[PDB]
Order: sequence, then structure tokens, then C-alpha cells
Amino acid sequence: ILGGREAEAHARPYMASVQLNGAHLCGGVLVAEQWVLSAAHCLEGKVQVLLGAHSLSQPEPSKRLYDVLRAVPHPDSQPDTIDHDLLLLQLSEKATLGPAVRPLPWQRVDRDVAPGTLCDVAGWGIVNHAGRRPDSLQHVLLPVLDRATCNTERLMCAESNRRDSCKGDSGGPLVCGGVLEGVVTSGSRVCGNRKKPGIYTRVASYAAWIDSVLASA
Ligand SMILES: CC(=O)c1cccc(CC(=O)N2CCC[C@H]2C(=O)Nc2cccc(Br)n2)c1
Repeated sequence: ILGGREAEAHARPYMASVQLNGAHLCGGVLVAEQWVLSAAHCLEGKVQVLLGAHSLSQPEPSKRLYDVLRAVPHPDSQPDTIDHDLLLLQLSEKATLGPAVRPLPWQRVDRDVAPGTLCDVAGWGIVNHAGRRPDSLQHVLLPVLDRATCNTERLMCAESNRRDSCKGDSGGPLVCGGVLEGVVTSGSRVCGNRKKPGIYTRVASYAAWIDSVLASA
């Protein structure tokens, strides 16, 4: 997160760190007891998911790491494209739920969020252009852009004027009126430059796919 603030410990109880050989790689969103949604290129052998966390290193009563049982990228995702950039991860067991670990409802109705609406993006991605990795969760509020300024029906844009998502925030949520609307893209892009808006996959565009994966296993 660039130009943001430190999040309040555990106030975003859906927030997941998606980790690869022990280190944070991507954000994620607890959407059911045993399913975290992230982005497709968050994949590249040993994948895990930390729930209930504010600090990645420090001891917290709610922190729980989990093994991943199944990794389901969207079938139409490609390693070199930003389309269909979703990934579902089934956890090893169902998450121990509490005030600090709670699934986030996702938008099932396929209407765009109103342009100008500020939505909340949280993550452990880089906080500057030198690559600094924060210990504790960060967030920033970002105004949503109309479709034509964005320029897919399946993607949505947010302003990137200093305040922005960046490397390592990929796969984490964009939240608007307490509902998940967006998942941060996992393709490379310049951050912090108002002329290159943030890109987030509209989850409502993929209600059929998600369900069809959350039916099973
Ligand atoms: C969303 C966006 O603005 C943006 C910009 C540039 C780059 C990216 C891509 C991105 O992040 N990834 C690609 C898949 C792995 C993940 C990553 O590289 N994870 C990571 C690496 C080092 C430190 C940290 Br913390 N995380 C997104």
C-alpha cells in the first residue's frame, strides 16, 4: 500500500496473507470457512495462508497459519494477462472463526460501484518505491473510476494519485460499503502515478465461477 495508513489490528478480519516458502507474497480474502480468494499469478510448491494477523512476525492470540489443500485458478487465466485473475485456495481445515477471523460477503449482483465511491484496499505489499515490506497490515481508501476512464466489463479501476495498491497487495480486497467488490490485480503495473489507475477484478462478474468452486470440496 502506498500513501496509506496502518490498519487497526484485526479490524479487517477477512484479510489473509498468502505465503510462499514462509514469506508473504499476496493478499487474500476469506470468503468462506475453508476458502480464501486471491489472484491467479500469486502462484508461480509450498503455499500457506495466515489468517487473524496484523503483524506478520509478532505473536497475536488470533494468528493462525494454514496449509492449502487445493489451488483453483480461474480456467481462463493466463500467466501473461490480467484477465480472469482470480484464484481460490481451499484451506487444510475450516478456519477457526472469531472477531478477528471472519469471511467477507462478496458482491453477487452485477452492478458497477458508483464512480467517486471510496473503497478500502488493505495489504502487506510494498509501502514505497524502494521495495520496503511492512510488518503490519496497511490500508488506503481509493476512489472508483468510471468504466470509460478505466479504458473490461470484468475489471474496475481506482484512482492511483500517490495513494495506491502495489506489489504484494495483489490478491487482496477492495471493499465498498462493507462488501467485497474487487480483488487486486497480480500483474505488474506502475504504482502511485495518477495517470496509471489501479486495476481490480470485479468479483461480481465471476459469481458463477466462484460458486461452482465453492459447491465442491
Ligand atoms: C498490484 C500492483 O500494483 C502490482 C505492482 C507490481 C507488481 C505486482 C505483482 C506482484 O506483486 N506479484 C506477482 C505475483 C507475486 C506478487 C509479488 O511480487 N509479491 C511480492 C513480491 C515482493 C514483495 C512483496 Br510485499 N510481495 C503487482
